[PDB]
Amino acid sequence: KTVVVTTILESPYVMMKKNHEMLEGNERYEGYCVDLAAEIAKHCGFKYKLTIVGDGKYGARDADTKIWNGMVGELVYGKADIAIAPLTITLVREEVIDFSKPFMSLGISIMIKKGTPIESAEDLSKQTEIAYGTLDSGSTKEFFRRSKIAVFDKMWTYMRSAEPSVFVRTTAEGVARVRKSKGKYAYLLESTMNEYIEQRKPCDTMKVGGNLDSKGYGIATPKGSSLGNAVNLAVLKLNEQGLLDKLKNKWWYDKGECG
Amino acid sequence: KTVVVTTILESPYVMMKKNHEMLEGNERYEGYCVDLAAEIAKHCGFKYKLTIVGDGKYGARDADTKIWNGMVGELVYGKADIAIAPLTITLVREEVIDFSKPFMSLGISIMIKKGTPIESAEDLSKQTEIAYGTLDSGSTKEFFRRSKIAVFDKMWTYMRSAEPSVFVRTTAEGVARVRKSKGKYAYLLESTMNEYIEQRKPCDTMKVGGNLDSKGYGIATPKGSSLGNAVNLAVLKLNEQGLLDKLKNKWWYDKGECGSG
Repeated sequence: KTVVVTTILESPYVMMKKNHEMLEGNERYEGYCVDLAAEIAKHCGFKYKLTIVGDGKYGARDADTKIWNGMVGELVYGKADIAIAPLTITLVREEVIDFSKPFMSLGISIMIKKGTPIESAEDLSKQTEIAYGTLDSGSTKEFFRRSKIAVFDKMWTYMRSAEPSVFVRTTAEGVARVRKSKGKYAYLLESTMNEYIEQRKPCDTMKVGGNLDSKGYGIATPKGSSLGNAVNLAVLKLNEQGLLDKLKNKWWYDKGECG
Repeated sequence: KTVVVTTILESPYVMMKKNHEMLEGNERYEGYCVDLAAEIAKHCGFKYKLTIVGDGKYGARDADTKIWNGMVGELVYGKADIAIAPLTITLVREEVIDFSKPFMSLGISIMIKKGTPIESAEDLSKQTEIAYGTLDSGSTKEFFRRSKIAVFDKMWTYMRSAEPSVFVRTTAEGVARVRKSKGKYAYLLESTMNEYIEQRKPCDTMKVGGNLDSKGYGIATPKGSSLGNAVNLAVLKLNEQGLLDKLKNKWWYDKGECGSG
């Protein structure tokens, strides 16, 4: 039978093609993860159907109900067979699903509006004229909260008390705030997103400094899945063949708009 | 059970403490992977014995006999329970042992003698005064031989025919050749090693450019091992808690000899 792939609309991983209403099935979608799914399927010998996660979420477990949402929930509750998306390999997720080795690396990075005189986290930590913050939940916030590194501790002590609030409800809000704050806001977010947005019109943002931590996206399957061993080997094979890097260059740089 | 850990003497992962002759067991050794082992064991609730792999090898399958050597051989043939070492996660290895998610990221990188006017692989590819090569038989050479990327193919066309030969028998030789060629040799090698040597006296080398590929070191267990799940979760936990970054900084930079640039 056909493998049900769960994935999520997040550019440039999975995007509606311009004329998606004229198309059907897998042909509606394009992107890094669309291309990656086709290569995984080809290397594992399976037919598949791409579906967009019903609740539009990656995967978190409610602290009160213990219920998983997003793509992880679609795996553990038996709605999909594999998630092929920019889903971070994390301890809490790894406990309930199987992950391939990472297909893309990333880490926390700084996004400024071009012109802003900030080149690093240390620069941010030393000043307050340019506000800076993180998404209001999730791991980037938690990274600062728990850090024992002096620079990041200084940054957390500032962020947690800063007024007006430097936290944002969505990544989209973080990026809009950089763009609409006239050089007075910098936003801490995933390097992959930062690099992507740097290549998008209106070309007014840029990534600065090194990453502050390290993590990876993986393909996820249920524990015991008849697909999991072959999917992981296929990720390694695609990495070694230069295909993962080719796809990253294609979707971030070849299709870039900013020179 | 005492868990048998196979590992390898490679600086700064596992090194002999200077007073090692008076010490015994795990106390003989220090380094990033010694610290990592201790953290893994704590977080999995096991006792362990570090043992240095007898043949001093990481793990490859002999072309003729098809027998695995090194640490991978120790796992495959039933001699050790876990390998805690800078063992790159590769397809051929993943087929025969289990790996944790990577505890350290790395990629092919360029080492120059300070003052060499080279900032990237593209720079190397566009000139002929400065020679450059790789280890003579391993994955970095193969990366170039197999590449369809125009810059790397241009580099491979050059290297395979360069005279005198630009390939070296050992990593130590490649580093020495950088140091002793007055800026006329650059060497392509793992970024982790490149970073480490940049922190070694006489402080005459540096890493330049982005990495040319991405790979990771993993903890390995025999396939189907009952320890694998706990070990993997411990690697992710140690990552999220910042411990892996703390160990890398400690062994590369805190204990570095060349300052911060």
